[PDB]
Amino acid sequence: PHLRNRPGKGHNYIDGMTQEDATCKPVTYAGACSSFDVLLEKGKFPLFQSYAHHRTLLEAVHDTIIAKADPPSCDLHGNPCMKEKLVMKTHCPNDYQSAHYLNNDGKMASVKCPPKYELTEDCNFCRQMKKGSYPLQDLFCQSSEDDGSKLKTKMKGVCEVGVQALKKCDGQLSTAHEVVPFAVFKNSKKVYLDKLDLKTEENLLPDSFVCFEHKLKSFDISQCPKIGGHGSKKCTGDAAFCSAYECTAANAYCSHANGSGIVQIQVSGVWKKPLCVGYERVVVKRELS
Ligand SMILES: [Au+]
Ligand SMILES: [Au+]
Ligand SMILES: [Au+]
Ligand SMILES: [Au+]
Ligand SMILES: [Au+]
Repeated sequence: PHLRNRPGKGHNYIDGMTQEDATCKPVTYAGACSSFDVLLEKGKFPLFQSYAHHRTLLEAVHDTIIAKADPPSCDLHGNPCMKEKLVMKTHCPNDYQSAHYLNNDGKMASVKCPPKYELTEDCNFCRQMKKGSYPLQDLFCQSSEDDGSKLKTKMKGVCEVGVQALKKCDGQLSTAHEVVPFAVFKNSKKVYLDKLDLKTEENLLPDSFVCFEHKLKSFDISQCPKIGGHGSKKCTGDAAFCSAYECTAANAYCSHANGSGIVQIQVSGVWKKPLCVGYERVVVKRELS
């Protein structure tokens, strides 16, 4: 229902493809947004839909939360950028020429193709037959100030995960395409995990609200007066809204988004506030004996 009104600003456009951004940036209830509406089909991206009113990878990038890699794009024996992409097993639909993902360093990298050249299904090459990036991995993002300087990937008897060789091993091994949970913190690289311990801490911050749900349009909650605040508009809402912001009865209606709040992860017993958290099918070599 109220899932297509994004938090923050709501830009779901890639810096490369800026053509169709009248409806894809800033989203709202329009319909035409190739980089966002592909996250809303039930069954696809099960993690993002679970935390729907958080930010996608593109939104965090242009909400300045997540940075971009020094080769922000990569064309198509091949470029050294591909080493990271070849370890993850993804599936791009047809008629896509770009696709974004979270780098090893925690930045957002893209995979670009010439204009009429679409991406292969595996998203590793360019072939022939819209204007928007297909999110490769299922994730959501949030603004966080937790330091991840010491946090690294530690997994149960795993020799290599993704592009990360945790330990040097010459033993009898086991290779598989496994979907591994990962998270990104401020001063940390990607941290792959064995189990995914996500817990939300709900609150009353402006990102926990969806607005203009009566008479559809998106409203900026910033325009609503808080109690005693200055305002410049006249909002109304649920009990949660009318506890922090002053209400009447009616320039907009503001409710609370279920699950919206600061979400912490557990990494090796410690609980830290991550920037992004997601799922990724990568090559995993586990030790035996
Ligand atoms: Au933007
Ligand atoms: Au959420
Ligand atoms: Au080659
Ligand atoms: Au492109
Ligand atoms: Au396999």
